[PDB]
Amino acid sequence: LPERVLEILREMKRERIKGASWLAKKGAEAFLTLAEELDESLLEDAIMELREEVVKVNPSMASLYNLARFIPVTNRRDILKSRALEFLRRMEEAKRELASIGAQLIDDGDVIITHSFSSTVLEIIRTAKERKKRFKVILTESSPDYEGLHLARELEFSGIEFEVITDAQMGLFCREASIAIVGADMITKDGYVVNKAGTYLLALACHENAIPFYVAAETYKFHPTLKSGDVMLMERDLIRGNVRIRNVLFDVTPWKYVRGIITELGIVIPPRDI
Amino acid sequence: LPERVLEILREMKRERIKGASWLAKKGAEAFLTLAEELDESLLEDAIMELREEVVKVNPSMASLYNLARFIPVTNRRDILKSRALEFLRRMEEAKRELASIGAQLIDDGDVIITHSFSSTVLEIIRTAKERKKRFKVILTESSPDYEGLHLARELEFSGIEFEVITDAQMGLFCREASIAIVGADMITKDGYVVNKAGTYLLALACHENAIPFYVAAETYKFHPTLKSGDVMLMERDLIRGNVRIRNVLFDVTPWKYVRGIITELGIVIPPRDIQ
Repeated sequence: LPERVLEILREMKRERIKGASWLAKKGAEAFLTLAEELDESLLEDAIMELREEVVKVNPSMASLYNLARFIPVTNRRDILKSRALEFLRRMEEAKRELASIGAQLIDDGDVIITHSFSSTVLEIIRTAKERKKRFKVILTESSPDYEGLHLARELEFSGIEFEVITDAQMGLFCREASIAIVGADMITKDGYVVNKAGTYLLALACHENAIPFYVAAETYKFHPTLKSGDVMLMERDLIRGNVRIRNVLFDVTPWKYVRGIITELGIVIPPRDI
Repeated sequence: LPERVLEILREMKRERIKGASWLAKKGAEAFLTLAEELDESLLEDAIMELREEVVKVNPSMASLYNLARFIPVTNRRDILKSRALEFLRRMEEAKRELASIGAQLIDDGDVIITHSFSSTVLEIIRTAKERKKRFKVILTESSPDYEGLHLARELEFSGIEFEVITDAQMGLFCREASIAIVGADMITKDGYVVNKAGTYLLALACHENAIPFYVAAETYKFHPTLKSGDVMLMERDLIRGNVRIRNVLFDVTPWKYVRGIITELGIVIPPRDIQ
């Protein structure tokens, strides 16, 4: 693979805050750069190679798997770039339509509890505010990279009322919330939700306290064939205080704890609506 | 109150690694100190005031409340001193006996998961290892003060195999565990367990995955009158980045997620045996 393609892949593997959305976009740019740098004579093999590499960046993200599958093995640069750009446009459209459907679900007076950082969830919240709905957000700092603090700074910029808590405090706070909205890295074929580690715990707490738990996920985050049991939960080396700490970054939440999945096509009920 | 006493009160207040047990000792030290600074005639009121200040250190720890009721309101220096030293003797004896019973519970091949730091849970683990039981421990770093790393340092000192995880990973790992053992800052009158924030989540995940959840709590950690709904959960200020973070340090776990409470008198079953 060309140097510029490898740079983008390293930039992707290096990301700790931005979520699936940003990562998928970078994956697309990786294919664009490939078509712009290689000879149409080596393109087909290079594409298969890049397909494998993009998915390996984070096997817990269905968006990367769907992106790779969407890209054809072609010897034509223009077709390769066109498919990559088309996938991006589809992502953007899916996100804004989902945000609209999500903002509609939110009620005035709501106290929304969420976890980790999701570009889609942030847009749902910003759209709700734009529509003049009053509400408050409870979010977690999200260890170990604290992508949650990024969400906090975004909500602050938008003038939205929020409260930050530690991950361990989710049980104490689901109670004060009227609804839970989290994002997703993958929706399995059998309807389970793969998302940031700890999402499962929030789901359990919210169920015991009767707080509707919703998941926001564009259809490009749905894996067409992988079932919950075979999901690969990516792990990243973590050292703090000179001590090695296990760091499985993603978890799995059973559908029985999920009210519904907010998609660009409407709110779907797992697992029957698949 | 005397300066020496007021200084111990401060020392207890800014402690965040060592838990209940340690605070209980400092509380006793406060009363022992009071007995060396005041005259018999001012002793009774001073004890009344210290009783209150000691409990204020952390209303989430029943050990402080029980320590306060153990120390009599008397004008007898020798009595005050004697009672404080007896409380200390009882704590040590309680911890040792509870450890022996807890270790007995552990089995070869266990993968024990725990949360936060508890000197009692630590002694249970050490006693089990000393009796040649083979096992591994999964523990959380415990945000935001990371007292969990203190546990890791101690387990390393003892040659015990362990793995550290972040609090949010507790659900992914109850799965690997065969048993869970956590400490407690208080066992309410109705059988609920007050402990480091996050214990409740561990309890929920382990119940979902059929992993026996045990709580280690000496009898002096049982509060005689406070019910779960009236518990005060202490909070400290916290800031990371330029963001203020809510930091409620303790939570409440219903008894229905607890297999049993390991005491120095044996393993009790909440809430029925908690009377």
